[PDB]
Amino acid sequence: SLVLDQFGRNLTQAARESKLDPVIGREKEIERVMQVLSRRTKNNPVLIGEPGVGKTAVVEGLAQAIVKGEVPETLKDKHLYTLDLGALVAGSRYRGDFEERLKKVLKEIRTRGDIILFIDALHTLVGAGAAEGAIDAASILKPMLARGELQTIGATTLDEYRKHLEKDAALERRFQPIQVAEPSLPHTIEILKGLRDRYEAHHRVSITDEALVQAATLADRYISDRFLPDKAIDLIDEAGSRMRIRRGVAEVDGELIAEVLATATGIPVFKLTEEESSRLLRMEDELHKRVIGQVDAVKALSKAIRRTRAGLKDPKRPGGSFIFAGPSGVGKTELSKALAEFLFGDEDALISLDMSEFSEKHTVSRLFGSPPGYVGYEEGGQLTEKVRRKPFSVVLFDAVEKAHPDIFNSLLQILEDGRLTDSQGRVVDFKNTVIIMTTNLGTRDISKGFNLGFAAQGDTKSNYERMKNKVSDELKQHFRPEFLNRVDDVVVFPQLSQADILKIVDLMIDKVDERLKDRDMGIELSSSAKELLSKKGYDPVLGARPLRRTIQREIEDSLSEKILFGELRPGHIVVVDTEGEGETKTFTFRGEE
Amino acid sequence: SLVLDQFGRNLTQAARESKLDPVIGREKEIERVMQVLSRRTKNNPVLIGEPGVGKTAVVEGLAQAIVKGEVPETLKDKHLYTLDLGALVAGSRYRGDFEERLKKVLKEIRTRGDIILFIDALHTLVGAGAAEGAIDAASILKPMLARGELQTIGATTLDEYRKHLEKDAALERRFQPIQVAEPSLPHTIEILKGLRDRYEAHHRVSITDEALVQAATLADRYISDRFLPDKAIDLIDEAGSRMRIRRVAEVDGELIAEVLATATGIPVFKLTEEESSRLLRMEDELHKRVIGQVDAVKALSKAIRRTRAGLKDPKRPGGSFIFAGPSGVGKTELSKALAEFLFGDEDALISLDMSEFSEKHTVSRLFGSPPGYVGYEEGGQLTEKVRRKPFSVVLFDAVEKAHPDIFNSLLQILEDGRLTDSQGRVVDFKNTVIIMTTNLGTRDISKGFNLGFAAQGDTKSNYERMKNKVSDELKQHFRPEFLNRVDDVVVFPQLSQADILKIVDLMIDKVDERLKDRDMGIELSSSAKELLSKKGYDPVLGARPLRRTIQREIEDSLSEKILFGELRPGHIVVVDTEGEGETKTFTFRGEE
Ligand SMILES: Nc1ncnc2c1ncn2[C@@H]1O[C@H](COP(=O)(O)OP(=O)(O)OP(=O)(O)O)[C@@H](O)[C@H]1O
Ligand SMILES: Nc1ncnc2c1ncn2[C@@H]1O[C@H](COP(=O)(O)OP(=O)(O)OP(=O)(O)O)[C@@H](O)[C@H]1O
Ligand SMILES: Nc1ncnc2c1ncn2[C@@H]1O[C@H](COP(=O)(O)OP(=O)(O)O)[C@@H](O)[C@H]1O
Ligand SMILES: Nc1ncnc2c1ncn2[C@@H]1O[C@H](COP(=O)(O)OP(=O)(O)O)[C@@H](O)[C@H]1O
Ligand SMILES: [Mg+2]
Repeated sequence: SLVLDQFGRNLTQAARESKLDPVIGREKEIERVMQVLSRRTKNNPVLIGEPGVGKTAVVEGLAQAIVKGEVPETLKDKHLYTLDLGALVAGSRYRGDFEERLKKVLKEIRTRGDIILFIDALHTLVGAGAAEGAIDAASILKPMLARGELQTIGATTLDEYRKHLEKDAALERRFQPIQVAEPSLPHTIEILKGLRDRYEAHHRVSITDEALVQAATLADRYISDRFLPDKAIDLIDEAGSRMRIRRGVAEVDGELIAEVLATATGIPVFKLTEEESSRLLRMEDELHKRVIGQVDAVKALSKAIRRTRAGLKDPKRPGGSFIFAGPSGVGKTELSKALAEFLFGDEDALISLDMSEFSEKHTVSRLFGSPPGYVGYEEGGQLTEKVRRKPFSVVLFDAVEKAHPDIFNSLLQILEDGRLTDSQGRVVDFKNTVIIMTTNLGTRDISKGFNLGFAAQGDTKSNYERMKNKVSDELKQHFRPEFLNRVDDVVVFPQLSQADILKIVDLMIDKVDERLKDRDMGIELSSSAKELLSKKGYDPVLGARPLRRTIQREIEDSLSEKILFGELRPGHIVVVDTEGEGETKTFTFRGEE
Repeated sequence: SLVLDQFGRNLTQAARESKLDPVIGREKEIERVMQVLSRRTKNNPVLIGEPGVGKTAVVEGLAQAIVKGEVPETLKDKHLYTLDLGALVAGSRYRGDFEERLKKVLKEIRTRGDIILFIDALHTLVGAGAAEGAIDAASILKPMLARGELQTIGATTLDEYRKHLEKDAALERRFQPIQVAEPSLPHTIEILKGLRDRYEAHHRVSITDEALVQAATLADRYISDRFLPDKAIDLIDEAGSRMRIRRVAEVDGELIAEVLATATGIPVFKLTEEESSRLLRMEDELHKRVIGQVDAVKALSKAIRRTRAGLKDPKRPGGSFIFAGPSGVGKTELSKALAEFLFGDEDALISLDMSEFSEKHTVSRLFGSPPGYVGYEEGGQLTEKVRRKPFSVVLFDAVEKAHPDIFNSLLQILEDGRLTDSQGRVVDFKNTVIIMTTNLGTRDISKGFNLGFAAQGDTKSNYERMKNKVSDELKQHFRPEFLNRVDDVVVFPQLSQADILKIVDLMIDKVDERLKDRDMGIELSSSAKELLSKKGYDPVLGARPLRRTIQREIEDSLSEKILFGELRPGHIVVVDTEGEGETKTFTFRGEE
């Protein structure tokens, strides 16, 4: 076994002292392993599973069973060697030397006879035909496997196995797949409890069950790039290392696990703990902080989302469905961005789609995709692709009233069944998404008093009272009552206020100041300048959106030339004062030390 | 230990003898790696970064912390050595001779039990089997690596690590990645303050703190191929060497700037009074070539001054501009003038055509070959070109004819200036000028005189209405999360009359250069220029037909006269108009 020792590791004597692992809850797969191994022919098991799943745990459990336990005939005292293809290429200046030692080791097995082999992730000795320079030593074992002289067990991943191993007929014929899936939360709890003994033996730690539960929950929630039964081990080992490095027996709690996860990635503690009810209450000010002034809108949205987050509804419909009725330049997009930022921590967690160009018939195809064999099949629909990229996001529908009704049908199954099927055949889930439909229906009379012809002065307070009823009736008459029944809430955006414009301009000015402080520049605005920018930068058919260009045209353009001229030196504060009256008012800059 | 000394080096004794550079501002990295090594599983830490950032520096910091005694138990105080692969490979004529030495070394290090090994470029030790003639000696280390009786620390880059260590699962269960990052400006300044004593002693020179900070800043902002701790130290060494080779020697800001000016060429100047002064009248310089569009160049100048004075956000590049004019009226020439003005030459505007970047897989080769792609060497072109010439202009022609997903990459271009291509290594676009030229801004205006008798005309609302049309068309045709993240959309209308005369002057100057190549010259009267302007004016076709008109009416006659022999070297041709009305013709007189 010298060649085996050079390019592999034996398992039977290692498990004879049993210094590998205590197997937890993997009896059925191991029994199936013996079942497949006992076959006269086709006795080449392969375990398909993700890297997080403990497929090697099954193999070492088999080794432990062979060492001690119930083992049927033709399987007792079978020496099991794991082979690493990354080591077999040792000293391979040219390709032939690889196969020479390959034949030497295989004749070593044939002389040995009582050998069971375990392979690595596979599809590197047989799937090497798609690479340049890699060793394609595939048919090396085919005659010996066909003659039944050698028995081996492999392991792969399901998708890659289907995309390589299902191609060649000989490989798929002489290999029996065995499915290993991700263990659930309780199973990981018993696994952690079983490994806690060895972890406390190695790391001088005292581990509590609540700490293990918190570790598993945090690993499942805040980590998704890895699979379940490894990240808990990583967290507990890192916590043990961090406590031992700090070190007249110490203990670990859930606080240490949360701190470890935060240090790995994420904000320190806080959100990693359980504060949901208090998390919702502090949300109210946060929304009223991001958008300056909605009162009823934010209140209704908050009440709806607090209601829906208290778990009562089954996971068959999305978290929330809202219809934002209001004119442009009010802040519906800003409110949606703020809600997404609070709920998921990312600004880009919003998916914005405009329905003004979805009016005709066939355009709706690009919202789903195309049938196979036609243009635009490689890329799916915008909605389906963007949703399947980010399962936790907020869907936004701009100008819904202009969209063609057919998509509403799919919207129906979005709002009732909570899932959709794309043209590629996959399934996209909308359970964790919140759907918002922005609309401007009924705001034309509110925004513009004159509609077409001879109008009187009228009033402006009745709409201020019954805007919600007006928009509800307008949506009921314009659209199908069933769809309005499916949707959950309606939120109406009233007109802006001058003081709100003052807060907006204050935010823009101090955003400028916090970055211009690098040169130690202070910016001061007079109240006259505030009102002048408010009047110039506001427009009823545009709202507060022209302000971003207005201040840039007014302040930044003059500031740039004033700085570049040299009249202003680092370490000064500029105060803005308006010179003139009415349209002749001009912003002027006064420098102070 | 003869085996260690013959084929490896000692850092603990060297740290005890104090023969290496001091370590400053790397406490977090060393704490992280030394707590990683204490893990029960995956206890073999591997450092992932780029060369010259301080991998050896943090390793020496670990060795120093070990030798000084400010370390805890659980390896307490022991020996950390490094393996020199050059000594191992040398003296091994055959593979059997090579492997028998490695196994002996590993057996000794395992038997002593108080030795921790360090290697550099770990990718070679584990991934040499994909190429012929390279020894992949991982089998020497793999068994006892998996057995947990051998501990090693590795240094590797992110490309090699991603392509070698993430692929194999077996080692991925044993190596823990730790990221090491390039230090900030204060940390680099502290490193230079640490190394100044040694470099002054060796070079017999003196260096000022102002020189240190200026060198760090210029290395940060004017060099992209290298890294801050890797480039500033080398540039300081080169400046000291120049000062010593010139002849107490002292170096100032002028020397520490001129050394880079000589090294990288293209003597771009620092923030100077002349540089700011020329920007206040640069519109006139841009009008020396571009004629007939003052509002567009004024907007461009406003944007450039805003982003140059230090008023625009640092998150954006030097500028993002969308040109959506018709054909043959602007663009291209404007970009050339801007490049010549800004980056002191015409070699800028590396330029790309988007129309051939239409298929999805084409988008692949513009930004790096994916793993498994046949011919992996076929990486990105834009990334490499920008990397090699960071101070150039990027100009994409016909952005309409392009695959949509390429426009995704542009989001990382403007939002961050960072592309971090997989095998393209560092892709930093820093402060560059990005110009997207498209032909979707073409409407019917000159023909448009409205249905009706009418009697009126306005030339003011043109820019605002064209801006509205172009903005609406772009918003309808394309997503807004990229349209909002752009500096400006510079749109200009068709060239107007009374601008043709300057264009005629420029083209006549070019023709005059062509004649002067053969020792000749050309000059025209105002009547000839106005006749050419009248004959070659096309409202919608732009200034292109003017060149054809000159070609038909001017140098065809010149060519036939030269061939006939009437015109000879050392002559000047005078062009006049003869006749009246539409019957005016050109007359050529050759004089000495
Ligand atoms: N109430 C508000 N709170 C914060 N910002 C606002 C508000 N109203 C307008 N803005 C500003 O206006 C710009 C975007 O316009 P806004 O958020 O009003 O659009 P919207 O009304 O949601 O859009 P739509 O035109 O689709 O109705 C941003 O600069 C944003 O800061
Ligand atoms: N305003 C101008 N000033 C100077 N030259 C001009 C001007 N307008 C057009 N030209 C000349 O017209 C020719 C074509 O100009 P240019 O290459 O800039 O056009 P373009 O609009 O970018 O091209 P395309 O036809 O691909 O849209 C050049 O010879 C250029 O010098
Ligand atoms: N049923 C189980 N009982 C005990 N430990 C387990 C079990 N399943 C997984 N593990 C542990 O999870 C860890 C990671 O699984 P591993 O076998 O490395 O997966 P893979 O083989 O895909 O890399 C192993 O070290 C193992 O100890
Ligand atoms: N953070 C740092 N602390 C101490 N020295 C540093 C640091 N960063 C860079 N250096 C110095 O830069 C020089 C080159 O760095 P180098 O060791 O080649 O980096 P790497 O190990 O990443 O290749 C070294 O001599 C080192 O002294
Ligand atoms: Mg052009």
